[PDB]
Amino acid sequence: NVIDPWIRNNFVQAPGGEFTVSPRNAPGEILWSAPLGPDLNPYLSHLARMYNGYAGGFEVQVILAGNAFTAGKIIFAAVPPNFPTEGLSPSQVTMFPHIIVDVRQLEPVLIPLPDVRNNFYHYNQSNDSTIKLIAMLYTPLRANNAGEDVFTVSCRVLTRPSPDFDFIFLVPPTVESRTKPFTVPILTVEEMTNSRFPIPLEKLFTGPSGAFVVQPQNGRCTTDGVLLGTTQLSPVNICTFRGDVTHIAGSRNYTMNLASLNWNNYDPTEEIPAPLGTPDFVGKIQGVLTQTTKGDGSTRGHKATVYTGSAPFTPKLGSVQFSTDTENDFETHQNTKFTPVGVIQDGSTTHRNEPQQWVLPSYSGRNVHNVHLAPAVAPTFPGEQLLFFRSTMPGCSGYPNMDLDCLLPQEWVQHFYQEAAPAQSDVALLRFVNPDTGRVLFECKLHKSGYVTVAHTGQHDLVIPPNGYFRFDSWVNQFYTLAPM
Amino acid sequence: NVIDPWIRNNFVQAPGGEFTVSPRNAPGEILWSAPLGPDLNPYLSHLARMYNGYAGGFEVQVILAGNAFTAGKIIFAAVPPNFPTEGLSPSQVTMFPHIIVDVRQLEPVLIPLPDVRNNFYHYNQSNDSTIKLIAMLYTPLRANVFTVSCRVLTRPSPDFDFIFLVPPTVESRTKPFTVPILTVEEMTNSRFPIPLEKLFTGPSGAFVVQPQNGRCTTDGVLLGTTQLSPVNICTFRGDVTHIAGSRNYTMNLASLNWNNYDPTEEIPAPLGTPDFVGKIQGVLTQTTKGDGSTRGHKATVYTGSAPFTPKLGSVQFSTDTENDFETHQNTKFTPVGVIQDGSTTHRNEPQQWVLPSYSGRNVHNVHLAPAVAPTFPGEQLLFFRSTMPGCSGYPNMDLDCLLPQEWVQHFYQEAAPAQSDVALLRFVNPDTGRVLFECKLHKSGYVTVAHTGQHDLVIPPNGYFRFDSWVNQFYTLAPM
Amino acid sequence: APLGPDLNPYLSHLARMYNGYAGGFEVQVILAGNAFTAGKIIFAAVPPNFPTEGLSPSQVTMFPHIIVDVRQLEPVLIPLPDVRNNFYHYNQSNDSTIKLIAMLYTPLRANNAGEDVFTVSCRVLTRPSPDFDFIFLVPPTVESRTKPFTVPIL
Amino acid sequence: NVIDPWIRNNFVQAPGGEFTVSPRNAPGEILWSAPLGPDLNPYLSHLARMYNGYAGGFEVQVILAGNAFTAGKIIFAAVPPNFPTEGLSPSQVTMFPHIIVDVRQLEPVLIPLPDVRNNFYHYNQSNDSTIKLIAMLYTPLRANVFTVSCRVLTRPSPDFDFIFLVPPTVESRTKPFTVPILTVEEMTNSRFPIPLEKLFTGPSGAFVVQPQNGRCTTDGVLLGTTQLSPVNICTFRGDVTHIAGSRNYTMNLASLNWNNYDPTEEIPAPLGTPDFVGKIQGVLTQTTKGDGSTRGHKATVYTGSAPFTPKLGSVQFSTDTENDFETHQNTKFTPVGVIQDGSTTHRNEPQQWVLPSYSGRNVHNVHLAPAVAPTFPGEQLLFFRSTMPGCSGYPNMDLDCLLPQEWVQHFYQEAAPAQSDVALLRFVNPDTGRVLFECKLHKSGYVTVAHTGQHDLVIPPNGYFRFDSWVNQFYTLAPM
Amino acid sequence: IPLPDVRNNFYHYNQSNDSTIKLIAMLYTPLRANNAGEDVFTVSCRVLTRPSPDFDFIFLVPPTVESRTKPFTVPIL
Repeated sequence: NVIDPWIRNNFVQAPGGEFTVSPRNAPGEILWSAPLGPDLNPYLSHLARMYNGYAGGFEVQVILAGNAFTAGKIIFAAVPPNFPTEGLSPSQVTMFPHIIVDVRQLEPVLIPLPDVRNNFYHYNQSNDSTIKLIAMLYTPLRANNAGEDVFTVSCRVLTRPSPDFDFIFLVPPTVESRTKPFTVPILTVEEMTNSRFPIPLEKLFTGPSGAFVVQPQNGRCTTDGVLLGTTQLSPVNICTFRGDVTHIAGSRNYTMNLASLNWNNYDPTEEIPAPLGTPDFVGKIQGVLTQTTKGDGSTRGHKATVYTGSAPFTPKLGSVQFSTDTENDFETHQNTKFTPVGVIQDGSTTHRNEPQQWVLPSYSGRNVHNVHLAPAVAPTFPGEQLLFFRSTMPGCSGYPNMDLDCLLPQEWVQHFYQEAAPAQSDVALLRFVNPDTGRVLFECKLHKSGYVTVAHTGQHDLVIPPNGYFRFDSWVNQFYTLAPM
Repeated sequence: NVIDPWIRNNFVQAPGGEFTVSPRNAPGEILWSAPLGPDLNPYLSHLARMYNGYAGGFEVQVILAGNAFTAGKIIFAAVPPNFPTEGLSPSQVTMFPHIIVDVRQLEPVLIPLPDVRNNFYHYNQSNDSTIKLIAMLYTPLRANVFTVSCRVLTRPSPDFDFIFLVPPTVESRTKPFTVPILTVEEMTNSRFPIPLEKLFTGPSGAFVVQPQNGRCTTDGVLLGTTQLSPVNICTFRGDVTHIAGSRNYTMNLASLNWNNYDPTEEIPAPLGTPDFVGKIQGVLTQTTKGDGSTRGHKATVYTGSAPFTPKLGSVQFSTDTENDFETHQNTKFTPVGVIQDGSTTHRNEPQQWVLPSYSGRNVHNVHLAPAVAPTFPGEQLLFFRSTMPGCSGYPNMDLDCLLPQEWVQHFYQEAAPAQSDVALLRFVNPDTGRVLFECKLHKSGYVTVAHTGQHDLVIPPNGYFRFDSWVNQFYTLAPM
Repeated sequence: APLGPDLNPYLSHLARMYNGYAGGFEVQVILAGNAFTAGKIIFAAVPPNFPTEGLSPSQVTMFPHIIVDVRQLEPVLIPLPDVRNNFYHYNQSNDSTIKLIAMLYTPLRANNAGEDVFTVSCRVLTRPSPDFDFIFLVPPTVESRTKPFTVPIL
Repeated sequence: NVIDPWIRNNFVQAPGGEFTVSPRNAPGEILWSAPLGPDLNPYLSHLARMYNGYAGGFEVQVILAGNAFTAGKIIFAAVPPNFPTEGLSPSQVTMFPHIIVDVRQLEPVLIPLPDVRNNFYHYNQSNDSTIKLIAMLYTPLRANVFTVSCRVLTRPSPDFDFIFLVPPTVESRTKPFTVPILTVEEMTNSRFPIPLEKLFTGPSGAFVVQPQNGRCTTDGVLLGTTQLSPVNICTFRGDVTHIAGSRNYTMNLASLNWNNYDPTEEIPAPLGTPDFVGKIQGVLTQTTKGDGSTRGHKATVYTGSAPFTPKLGSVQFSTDTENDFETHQNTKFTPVGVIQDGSTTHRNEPQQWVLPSYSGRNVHNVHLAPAVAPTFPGEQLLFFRSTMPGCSGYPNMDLDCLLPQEWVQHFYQEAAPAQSDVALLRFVNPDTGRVLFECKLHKSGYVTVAHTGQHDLVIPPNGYFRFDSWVNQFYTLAPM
Repeated sequence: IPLPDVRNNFYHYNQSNDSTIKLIAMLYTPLRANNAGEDVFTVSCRVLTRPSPDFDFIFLVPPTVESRTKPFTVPIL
């Protein structure tokens, strides 16, 4: 009545019906499901969305492709939809309407699919609907040949409208624009950099969330790209210092009005805990302080030391002390720049003590507490353990606390800023598929709040294949339990 | 062969059916354009997405709404498609097929629309119609506030049908070349881990421009000494050897992961080495492999030195100490700022346009990514101006790189093969929403602009870059 | 392949002496394959200006088409529905109707101990349709031939 | 499409068709409830087992039997399904669709039962009907012993039929989690072969609870140092080595079958070793490998000693003799009773919450089954209180284990994967037929109870445990 | 305004929450009323409904219109 005959007298590839079989497969187990309905044909989908009324049945053709060596007989059938199908014996699937196909059948065959004749105008959108489709292997598939994983049989499904098909009601259609697919970068963790210090990461870590009070301020942003914490985007701006030193006339120290990445003067009047790229934990770190003369550009370099637990360290106010190996070389009010590389253990007897990563620094000095805190993290679904990024800073003089566990990868932040994706539910599902094996080694549990955890117990330096990408899949709920590794 | 009869017999409203007709409008001027065709009846438009061509006509209708207090006349007509309608009197409009209307009418009114059944297949991807509908203020309608409104109603002809069954358009799309939305102040140098401060243009004849850090394909194959992590550029990891009395350290190189480096690969160097001759005060850094006692002391590297041989596997570092860094430890050179400890020359180093000694001065750097120049003449290249730090002396700190380091990783995630040679990328400042400059980004992986001389490109640091399409290799920019 | 009267040598030589032209065709096809290699193949039709670059094999369902298994020993025939917008084509125009598409549906796991083995040959056959004709008569052309631009092979 | 006509035309008796109507019954009270549907006509009920849904109605009939000496009135009616019928006057009953009957009637009487043909599929697994039939004592029927009886007769509607063909329900059932019907006085400790004497609750913060004997999956994979045979816990089998003058014996360990133990496996220890630091007087026992002359002498083991290294393969035993047990014989430590030969501390040992030295004090116990605690808060764990013997001294003999050793083997024979996390297990004393306490058994393999403080759970020793179903992870017990 | 059209033909409780699609009064264009007056002609919006022609009742109960329990009043301190 209303459809052109090239649809009503043909077949069409499934939108998603794609499944293989294997000698590693076993009889009785499920293979492939589908809810039957008008959603199974792309042509009927697009020529259905513009309509509302709905009636009729379908027909399903099927086709395989198999060699002559592998022997197997296969089975599809129909089922009422609420029926629990978990560990059904293959022999009892006799009683449903069904057909058997041999695997070496070279020619396409068609499912019967008897109509219930309780049509009475379905509401054209309801997932609570009629028959589901079942894919199942009847026979053990002895499949004996000298090849390896060999003759993995492909399978396709075709649909067709029934002759008693129709639509009933007319309506202007919808526009339906589309969102972001929640892509993540596919690097190795050892390739991505630390987000609380400008160093590449080394390995993935997990451990109990009750062990430390975990709230840093570098590496804090939304899951859709609005600037939070003391976090900025350029990773070299983390923990560096730039500004105009004024000579304390006696010591190796200077008072420096802080400058930006591009030497813009620091504003103390923003809704921030600290300047962008401030060291967000107490430590002693020996990098190097440099200064470019504003007249000619005489590059000087002297190894410095910063003290994030010191009282003259005042980033929000606009002066931080630096103790270089030289006393007053860095001239008056020039472009003076500290770049850190590694932490030393000097001036302190304690060994493996600094930096102290789970305390907060003196941003406005020891006078005013750090304002505008991007909050701390703890697992809402209990028992699980937070995901750290353990690495090792360089150590020159002494034995410092080189264990650096950051919370975020820095490249992920710019990735998500270009994403700017609104979530579909709370907690995401990311897999470590090693593409050498094409298989998962571990999973995670990534909240929309901006932190991630796993249901694995104890401390674990996660040793991964360095060729490994990461595979986001889907959206989990707040109640899913991961499996331990 | 058949569509819905309810679609065919009755009319429907159109997305152009709206009018704000005031006396404050100027008389004799165009106030609505729309290409006629399938793109006007909406339920028909979605139903006609899937079908790829036309045979038939349409009938349109007009419905008006005003008061009995004003008096205006209004025209509708049809044109040739490519006909310029801009310089055009409202007088001469009526020579086209047309119908005038008053301001005070009740019934709907159709238009003739004279037909030649082309019986050809007006392809839906193309942008060409029979006509463009028009309206023009014929009598200027003064009265004594009020504004008049009019709408457009429509259906197809009875002798209209379709052609073919086609799958939905754009089901699969080639990576659409998502340019990052960043600014060059946010992006970093590809020859050193430093954020880019300015953007520079100039001649390629002034230098020999062939670096090796910042070289990759547009679809993601590892080229040059360019690698992924920005901090691995110009840092070193290996195993130093103690010189007996001097401040030097020859270092048997290793990987990022301190793996045993293989000199027998098809590579120019270890991935991350500097691609220029230079003297730089950095900090060599070492920790004990037993407990983890960190130590870092000011070191100087010389990439124009003969013991600097990364492709062979040794590299010289002149430190402030002489024997602090033990042999075969986690010894790691961290650069700090380029010095000018050579004579009194101003801005002599780093020699960014000469090549360093990867295999030493005996065997040249192998497997080299080639040089570039504006092959399309009349244009100048796009350099990314930097200025490296320094503690003592004034060396030539102006570092001009060619790519953003994050763009390499981003386009690796793209891994996109191109659709022509030259792309259309536009620096849009979203504060303005206006293009300061466009460019000619080539599918080899470099970019050129038709601007004259030396210019540090002063741009708003909130501005992003907006890629548009794929241009042929025969377009010249207008100069700024 | 661009479909047309150019696909048959007999129809080519018995067409060049004519000018008027109408009708459709039919296409038979035949393969030749052993029993070890498993694969299912697909031909279809397309409107000619359509860009066919990276099409998913599954969406080729929607065109008129047929599936053939690779171990099919017997010849089969393409449907090829006529557009019924004939109206006397000008008998020379390359801007013309349906192109032909060759595509593999299945991954062809093809596992055997031979090397590059059972490389399947394929042939295409044509046939005039029953509603075929010519319309106009003309003295033919001589059409002598040029050099094939051979080079030495040293 | 068709059923038996003899089923359709005539009536049938129902399993609810019985009544004991006395004047001794209270007037205005409910005396029969039954959900209406397919579950009432018996031959129809079995025939309707296989079919999965309904479309139609029923007709019911009533048949009464009493004397002409009493005078009573009786009501039947229909309700909403979820409607509470408890607080309900017999007066207001009649507002529902209903029919009253006398006490003195002969003919059968049908009920209206007003219908809305739902044309939906009332799933047979679900528990929901249209109504619940009811009866109520309307007039209290005094006379001058006698009791009145009434029965229910039934058939379906003529416009009733079925839907679908389905296989018999519950053909295949997942292991139904058969809890053993034992008592904890009958079950034994999982950390020592001793029968459990009491059941204990308390905080997990008082200790660190992570043993290794008594750890397995709920579906039967070998975990911890837990093994199968209960007597192999805390006994030893290997090859002793003579210390020259002391009472000690370092024993190169073997299996249960004296097989060569492999220290290179993915195991914490040999399966059956103690998982606590302790000093215990036992009896090392040896026989000759030539004739079979048995000898057994009192020995003392120290699982907090450094030569106790089962994962390495040596273990120290301090015997009453010095050289009686020959090297590389069938030498076997049989524990007898834990002593307190350490200072004067009261209840110091066995240190049941610390871990012993499997690989010595150099390498920790590997492949460890983790610790537990009530992750669902507000609850306390379930400890199995024991008291080990002793010959000299008073050590801390209170042994709290977490599983029954026979339950591990029984659930290995189950090998059952779970259906939710938390199960519903109830200690029913069949002397009472009443639950003293329930619990929250988690599919990891441990159990918790919402009870406060320290309590030795005084229970009848004839009581068994009754598993019910699978609860979600969000239920809190009421306290005892 | 038309809404989603569904039905559950057994019933819907009607003595419960039984919550369904709530109401949206949403401002599209800020409706400036360019004139000499300030906030003049306050634009009223009424709702004046009637049931759909398929709508109907099936079951009837005694009214019991009286009251709920304690409505969980709170101090306003």
